[PDB]
Amino acid sequence: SHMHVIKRDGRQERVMFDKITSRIQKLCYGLNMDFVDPAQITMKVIQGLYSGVTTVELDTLAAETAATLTTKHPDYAILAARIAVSNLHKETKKVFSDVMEDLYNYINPHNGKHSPMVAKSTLDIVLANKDRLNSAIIYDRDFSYNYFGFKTLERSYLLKINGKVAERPQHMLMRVSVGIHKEDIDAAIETYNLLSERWFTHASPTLFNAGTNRPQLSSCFLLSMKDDSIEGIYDTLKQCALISKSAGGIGVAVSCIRATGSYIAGTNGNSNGLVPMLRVYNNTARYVDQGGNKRPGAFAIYLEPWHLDIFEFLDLKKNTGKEEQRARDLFFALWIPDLFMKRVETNQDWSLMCPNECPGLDEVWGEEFEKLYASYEKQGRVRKVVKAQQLWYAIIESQTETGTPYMLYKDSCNRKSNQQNLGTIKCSNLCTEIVEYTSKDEVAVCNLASLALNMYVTSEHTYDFKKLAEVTKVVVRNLNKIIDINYYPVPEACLSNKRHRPIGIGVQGLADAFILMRYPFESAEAQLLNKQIFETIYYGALEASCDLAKEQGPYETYEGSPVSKGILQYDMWNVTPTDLWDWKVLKEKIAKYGIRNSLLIAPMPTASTAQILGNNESIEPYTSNIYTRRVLSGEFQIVNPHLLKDLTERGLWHEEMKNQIIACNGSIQSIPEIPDDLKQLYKTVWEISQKTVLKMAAERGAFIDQSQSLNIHIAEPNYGKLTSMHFYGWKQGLKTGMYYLRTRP
Amino acid sequence: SHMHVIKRDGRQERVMFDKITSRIQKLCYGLNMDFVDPAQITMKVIQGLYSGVTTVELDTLAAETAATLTTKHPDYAILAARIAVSNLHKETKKVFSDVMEDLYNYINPHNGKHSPMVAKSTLDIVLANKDRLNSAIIYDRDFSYNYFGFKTLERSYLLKINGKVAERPQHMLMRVSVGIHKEDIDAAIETYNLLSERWFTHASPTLFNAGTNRPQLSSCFLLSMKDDSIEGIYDTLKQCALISKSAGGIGVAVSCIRATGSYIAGTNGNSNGLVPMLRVYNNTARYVDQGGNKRPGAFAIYLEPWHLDIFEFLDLKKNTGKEEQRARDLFFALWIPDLFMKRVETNQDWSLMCPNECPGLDEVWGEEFEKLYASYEKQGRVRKVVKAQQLWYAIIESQTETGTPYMLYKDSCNRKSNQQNLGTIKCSNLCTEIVEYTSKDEVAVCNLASLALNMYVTSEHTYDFKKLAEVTKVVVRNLNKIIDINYYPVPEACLSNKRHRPIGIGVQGLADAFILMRYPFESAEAQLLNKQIFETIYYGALEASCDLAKEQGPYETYEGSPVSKGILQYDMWNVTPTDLWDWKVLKEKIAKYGIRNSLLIAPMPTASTAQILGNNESIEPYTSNIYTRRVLSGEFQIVNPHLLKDLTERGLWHEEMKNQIIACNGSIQSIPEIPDDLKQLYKTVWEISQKTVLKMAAERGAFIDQSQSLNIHIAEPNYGKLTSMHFYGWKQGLKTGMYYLRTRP
Ligand SMILES: Nc1ncnc2c1ncn2[C@H]1C[C@H](O)[C@@H](COP(=O)(O)OP(=O)(O)OP(=O)(O)O)O1
Ligand SMILES: Nc1ncnc2c1ncn2[C@H]1C[C@H](O)[C@@H](COP(=O)(O)OP(=O)(O)OP(=O)(O)O)O1
Ligand SMILES: Nc1ncnc2c1ncn2[C@H]1C[C@H](O)[C@@H](COP(=O)(O)OP(=O)(O)OP(=O)(O)O)O1
Ligand SMILES: Nc1ncnc2c1ncn2[C@H]1C[C@H](O)[C@@H](COP(=O)(O)OP(=O)(O)OP(=O)(O)O)O1
Ligand SMILES: Nc1ccn([C@@H]2O[C@H](COP(=O)(O)OP(=O)(O)O)[C@@H](O)[C@H]2O)c(=O)n1
Ligand SMILES: Nc1ccn([C@@H]2O[C@H](COP(=O)(O)OP(=O)(O)O)[C@@H](O)[C@H]2O)c(=O)n1
Ligand SMILES: [Mg+2]
Ligand SMILES: [Mg+2]
Ligand SMILES: [Mg+2]
Ligand SMILES: [Mg+2]
Repeated sequence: SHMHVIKRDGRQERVMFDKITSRIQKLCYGLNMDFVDPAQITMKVIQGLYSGVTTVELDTLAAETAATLTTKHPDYAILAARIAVSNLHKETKKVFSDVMEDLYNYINPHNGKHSPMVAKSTLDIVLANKDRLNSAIIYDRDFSYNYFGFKTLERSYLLKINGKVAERPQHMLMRVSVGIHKEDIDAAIETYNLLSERWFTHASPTLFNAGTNRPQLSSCFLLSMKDDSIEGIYDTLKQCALISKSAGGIGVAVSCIRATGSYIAGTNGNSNGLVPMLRVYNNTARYVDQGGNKRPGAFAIYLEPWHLDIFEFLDLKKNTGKEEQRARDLFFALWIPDLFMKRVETNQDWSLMCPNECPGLDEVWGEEFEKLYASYEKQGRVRKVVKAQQLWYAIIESQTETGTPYMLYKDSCNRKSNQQNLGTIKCSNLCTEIVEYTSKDEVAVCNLASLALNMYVTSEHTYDFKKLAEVTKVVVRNLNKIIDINYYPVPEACLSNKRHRPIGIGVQGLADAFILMRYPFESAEAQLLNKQIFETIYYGALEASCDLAKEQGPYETYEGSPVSKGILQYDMWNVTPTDLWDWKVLKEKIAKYGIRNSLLIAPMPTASTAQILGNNESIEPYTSNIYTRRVLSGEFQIVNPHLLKDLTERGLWHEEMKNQIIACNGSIQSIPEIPDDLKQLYKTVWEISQKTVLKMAAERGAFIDQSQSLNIHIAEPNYGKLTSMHFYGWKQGLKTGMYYLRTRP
Repeated sequence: SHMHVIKRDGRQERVMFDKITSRIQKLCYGLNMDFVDPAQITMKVIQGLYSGVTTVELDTLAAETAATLTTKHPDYAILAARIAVSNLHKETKKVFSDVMEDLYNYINPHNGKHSPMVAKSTLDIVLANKDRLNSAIIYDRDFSYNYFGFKTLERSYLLKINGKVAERPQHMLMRVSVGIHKEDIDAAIETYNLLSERWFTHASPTLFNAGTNRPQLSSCFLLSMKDDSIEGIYDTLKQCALISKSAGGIGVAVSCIRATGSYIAGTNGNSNGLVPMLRVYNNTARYVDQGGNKRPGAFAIYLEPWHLDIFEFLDLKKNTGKEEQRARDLFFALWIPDLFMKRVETNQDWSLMCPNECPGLDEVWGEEFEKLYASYEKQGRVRKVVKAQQLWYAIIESQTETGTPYMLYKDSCNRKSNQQNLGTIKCSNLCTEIVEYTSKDEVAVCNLASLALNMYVTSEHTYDFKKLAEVTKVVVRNLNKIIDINYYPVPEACLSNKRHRPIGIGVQGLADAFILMRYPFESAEAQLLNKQIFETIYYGALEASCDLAKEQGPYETYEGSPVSKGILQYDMWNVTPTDLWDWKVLKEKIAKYGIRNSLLIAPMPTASTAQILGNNESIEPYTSNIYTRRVLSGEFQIVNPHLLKDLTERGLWHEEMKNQIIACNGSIQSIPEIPDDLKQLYKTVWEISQKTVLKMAAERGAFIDQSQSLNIHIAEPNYGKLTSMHFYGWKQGLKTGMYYLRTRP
């Protein structure tokens, strides 16, 4: 008949338009009514309406229209967040316990199987404790997310039932706290309130599988080859298949595979090298997706540069060429020793050999690698001799073209790690921050936890240090409770992760801490500031693991580590820390009790986590002050809201200032309406000299017991800033030369 | 200095040209000197000579030039064979024993490893018995190969040392007879003389690895999936990797993998189907090569047509489209039941379902499959309904475009096999002749042995039957000795191949037996003839396995088979055999002693084996009377030498008759110089109606206890001859509808 809409109860009515403005103005309380205008939003919604429309599409399109209108006044972000979050909170259930009973009592709607979303012990903990725990949840905190962080949180992370999302966000975060803190409830309420107050957040597989039926909370996996045979290659392929099933990240050390042309004693033939093998890993990276297709399964391939197939390895992730000689859905990385640095330095030659001819090489680092490599370089057992600057030119061609390979430094990582007593660290994970020991028997597993920073900044614009160590103590107790609950997908993972027991802590949003502390990025108080911050994080981490080892005893391989010898991570950098803390009593209690976890700190990139909480990616500056937004039918420009927060107060903001920053791509310094302080507080990273950031990485990574991601931003391809940049990173002592060479077009 | 050639001792001399004609005329004894001309060969050799040439290149180019001059007179084939074979027999050693000591005493020339070419027990058998066995070898038989068969035999099959071939052909065939007949010598000399007199030959992995260090003599491997999980898929991928390492042929039953969109209870997602999985098997088929790169590892993928992904499965081996939706280095095949035949027959509908929804389907054949498929077709549990002639049109589009898929008939194979007591035969091998039971526990392995035919034709033009059964007895004793010596690459292979113990016998060159018996291909004595031949082969095979079971007892699962119930293979076809033999006493001795091997006869294609011995491919007619030859710088036309043998006697051959058959592509029937008998004795297969060949396949395959290859030759794409051809093959009862749709351009 007429234009009827399908009202959410399931019924239909006539189109009465004042229900829209009746609802929006109800959801506009507490905003600037001088620019909050329900009529424009209603008008663009009615531009899209038709007959027979479910009303949840009208609320979705209402929040979408408010998100597109956010450019006119910044309160429409708060409005659009209230529209989407109110749309969800009207939909699903109020009580957490009946949601959990609905998830456990799930039935596959065409197979009849009692196929739960949560394990029965999780439901046991909930139903035994629902009275305190339903009282602990606070739904006032769900209106605190950004809109785009809420849509990113909704599209993939909330547990769905037949396509309809059936979890509020506090149901997910309380589900995580039950999923980790099993027996105890006080830790679940301190962990819940410290969690939902957005102080720290766990990693994404923890948000996937906390308390579910297959609890695989880990996110870091480091695998090396079992053998240089078909059985080793395909058994390693099997382990990468299972681990990439249970939503992990896999970095593979592929150093020990014989090269093209070496003799095969079994079938009297010659090998074809690494290129079809890594092509098999290419199709495996396409087939298995992490979890329920939530993100594609990605593999890192690490190769040391002395291997003979290095040129076809570097020409492998490209765009042109034959298709059968490209494997472009992987991530390639070079695990470079100091000798290739020295031979590129003085234009000498370089010996590409085959690890069947020269066996047992990648397990040897430093001066011993110099002696063994020189002794094989003497005997003439090598196969090819290439001038080192030619291969360096090939590396800069590959990084210039695609950004791959990554570059890590072998002797720097093997020298400055707490797992020296085990052997030689072969590889690292996909995002190049977990530097741990791998073997044929031990497959390295590490857990993650990302602390935010800008929630700690007080109103005095003086940073809070004493809170940060305290939350770090709660985090270390969380991860150390994670390691003993996790279900490892392969049997080699449990022995490594329970013998050595590592954790991982990484912060996100350093640029917001600098803006809210009101310092320039290349100032003196910034370089003092991050140094003091990671002294606080590192100190509180060591105090927390000390207080755990006082209660459960240290890990199984402690005596032999340099921490048992008193050398902490900063002395391996030979940098005495500041007088901000008391390190003597810390080293006394460590010398009397040990520590519980081997490796502690690890700055991860946190793309998706910082996408949720609105912070910037972990430590880098803003890419531009204008950042785009992916909206259906609108992909548009939103300025940095801290910059806009200062501009509305300083008066220089007007109705075309956005258009004034369109034609400069974030560069606010070219405009004549300038207080000449925003040019220091809001430096575009393209307008930031990279070597100051590298010095800041030398200080901060000098207070980190693992590596850290390092997105290199360079506007134009030039070999001097690249070559001097990598050599400068090697001279400062960094464990990671690069993670991406990013060139803006 | 001057033009010096490097004489084979390693020295150098001046170019003296009468050494060439001094040698060729020495190697021309016994030929037609009216057309044997050393001066033309010498002239074209000296066209290629230069300074500093090793003289073995001069003999190689001499045999090559004689091979190109063979068109002028057929004795230059005998000449070129004598040149190449004399070139090899001047080179390597005369004594077999010192060759074997050289192979076992091999050392890798840059690793020092005593890496043998033969096992130490083989050398023990040789050195304990070298006195009789060096006397048994006859080097007069090496001048009996064709030239192109000798070059094909030399480039890949003779065991090389550092690129230089160090085996005479009788060294290889005697190496095979030592490699099979281990303790006994009389069987090695009867097997050697019956072998090197070119009566029968083993399969190609037997020629690869007889008596070597990794004895993997088998050539047929049938694998099904362990599980519909990641562990089953990648464990099956591991087994296909090891088996394709040790030079086997792998056919995989991929029926039991869930389709696109089905729910995954582990990670709450949906599967992507079969297309990326078979893309992973595509790169695995590219990476692992069979043996020492001797032929590329190929996989067969069998799918039953009721699976939901059947359309993307059929559009998968093509040329155009996106690259990520194609897997073209595989071989695809449909395992069709009778219901798709009946629904295509009467234009009805067809139910594409998912084997997670409808479990346990491919293990059910015939009327029970009709009942179970109708019961799932009733409940509405199916997912798609497609008109059957549409999918049949897609099949004819795929076979028309590339020739894949193959077509096998499920109920026909499950009904007419001796392994009915085990369960349901899921799949078959790559070349579609081995129809055996596969399981999660039993991986099917079958050995092969190809008998030639035209060596049996006596001078009376009456075929020898009593010899053929006798050589068949020697063959069955050979293969039954092969099964107990073989080293299976996976542990599931040994249990199947020792419980059920199958063998495989296939003949090659039926067209030569018809020409040497002087009958037309579509005559009456041809259809009588092959029927009598396979009654002889089948009878002698059953008598041989009976006489083995009289001595060792039948296999472990005999009682339950229809042979124990007295029904042989011909009664499953309901065709009483001829009165050529005595079947009553055979069935009495089988009824009193059983048989040793379950399945016996299997016509394989034998591309490479018939390429060696000069026979035609197994049972098909000649593709054309003119067949080309691959020669370096000359790829030219040589007529069928039996046709030429009749033409030089009947006088109609002249110096331009080749040019008269150029413009007709083998069709000798269009020329006016015709005795009108060669038009019957030498029918081009494009000039042969296919349904007579299908009737001949109904008779011959009615006397075969497994399937047989069937190369379908049709000159133009037409749907009536295709559709009526497959339906005609289903009406005759054949186990294999097609193996290739070949269209000449
Ligand atoms: N009769 C209507 N015609 C057109 N749009 C409507 C109508 N009623 C509501 N809408 C719009 C207003 C909102 O933008 C959106 C959702 O309305 P909403 O009131 O929340 O559904 P609902 O009526 O079931 O919720 P509730 O019953 O709790 O009020 O649909
Ligand atoms: N058929 C093959 N095709 C391509 N590569 C192969 C093949 N077989 C082996 N390889 C590669 C895989 C490994 O990188 C390497 C050695 O495999 P492996 O099984 O250890 O050889 P092997 O043990 O039979 O001889 P070796 O003793 O020299 O290692 O050669
Ligand atoms: N001096 C020569 N100059 C050019 N070609 C030669 C010369 N001698 C021989 N040839 C050709 C003739 C043959 O086609 C080919 C091989 O000759 P061949 O006699 O078999 O080498 P060889 O002399 O070492 O063998 P052998 O010592 O047993 O006689 O080279
Ligand atoms: N991450 C993935 N990406 C793509 N396909 C997958 C993935 N995980 C599983 N599959 C496919 C492979 C199999 O065809 C199918 C079932 O695998 P399987 O391990 O049995 O699932 P599961 O056991 O965890 O859940 P279920 O009990 O329903 O099988 O799903
Ligand atoms: N595309 C990606 C990126 C990271 N990761 C894994 O997640 C870890 C940290 O990356 P991250 O914190 O940015 O991942 P998110 O938590 O943001 O999803 C890495 O060590 C990888 O193991 C992944 O599996 N897939
Ligand atoms: N390209 C091929 C052809 C056949 N084969 C295997 O060899 C068996 C018989 O084929 P064939 O007799 O033509 O092989 P050859 O002996 O001629 O080399 C088949 O069952 C396959 O298992 C193979 O592995 N690769
Ligand atoms: Mg309403
Ligand atoms: Mg080996
Ligand atoms: Mg000579
Ligand atoms: Mg499963």
